[PDB]
Amino acid sequence: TNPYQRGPDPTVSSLEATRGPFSTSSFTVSRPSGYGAGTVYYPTNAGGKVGAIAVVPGYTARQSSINWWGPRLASHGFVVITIDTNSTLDQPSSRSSQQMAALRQVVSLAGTSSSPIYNKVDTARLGVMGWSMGGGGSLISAANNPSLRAAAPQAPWAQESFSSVTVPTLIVSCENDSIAPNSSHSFPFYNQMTRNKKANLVINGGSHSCANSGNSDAGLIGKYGVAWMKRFMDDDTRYSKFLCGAEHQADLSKRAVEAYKENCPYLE
Repeated sequence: TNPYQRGPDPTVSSLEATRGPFSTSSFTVSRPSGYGAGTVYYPTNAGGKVGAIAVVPGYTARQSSINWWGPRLASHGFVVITIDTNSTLDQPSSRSSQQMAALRQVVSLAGTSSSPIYNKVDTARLGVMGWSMGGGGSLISAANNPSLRAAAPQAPWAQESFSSVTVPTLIVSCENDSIAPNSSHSFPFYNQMTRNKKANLVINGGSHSCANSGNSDAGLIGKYGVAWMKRFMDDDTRYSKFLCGAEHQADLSKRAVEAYKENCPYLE
C-alpha cells in the first residue's frame, strides 16, 4: 500500500480537465533566497504531504510564460513554485542553481509554522520543470542531483550531454521549434539518456511556446505532465496506463501528437 498515493482514481476526463480534484491557494515568496521572485501554488486538502516542483522559464521570460503549471499540478496534489531568475538573461547552469535554491526555500517554508505550506511537503520528494534554457537547467539539476524524483522539461535548450542522468525524464518538444530545434537539443538529449525511465512527447505544428500559459493543447500537455509527475514523484502506478497502456495508445491517433517515444514498461 503506497503511502504517497493521493486523490481519487484518475480518468482521461479528469487529467485533460483544466483543474484536478483538490482545492488550491497561492502566495508570493516574501524574501526570495537565491532566485529573483517566486509564487507558490499548494493544495489545501490532498490527504497527506505532497512532493514539490520548481518551474523555471527561458531567456528573457518571466513567471507568466510557465505559471499555468502552478494551479494545474497543485490541484492534482503538488506544491509548485514558479520563479523569476535574478536576471532575465541567466543561462542554463545559473537557471539550474536558482531552481535548486527555490526547491530549498519551499523545503524551508514547509518547516516555518507561519507559512501556508507548513507541514504540507514531503521534503524527500522533489521535481524540476522549465521552458527552453529553464528546461536545460532542469536536465542539469537532474544530472547534478539524482535524488530528484522527476524531470519534465519543455522545448529544452542546453549545450551539455545528459548520458549520466538517472532521474525519470519526459521531454515535451514542439515540432516546428526554431529556437531550441529538436534535431540539436530535445532528440540528442533523449538519445544521450541511456540510464533512466524517459519519454518524449512531440506536439504537432508547435512553435517554441507550444507548452506555455494559454497554449491550445493544455488538455494533452497537462495530462502527460501530471501523469508523469504523479507516477515518478508519488510512485503512483494508477497513472501508468496514461504513459504505457491502452489510454496512452488511444492518444497516438490524435492530430496534436506528431510522435511519442518511451522505454516502457516502468517497473517497481
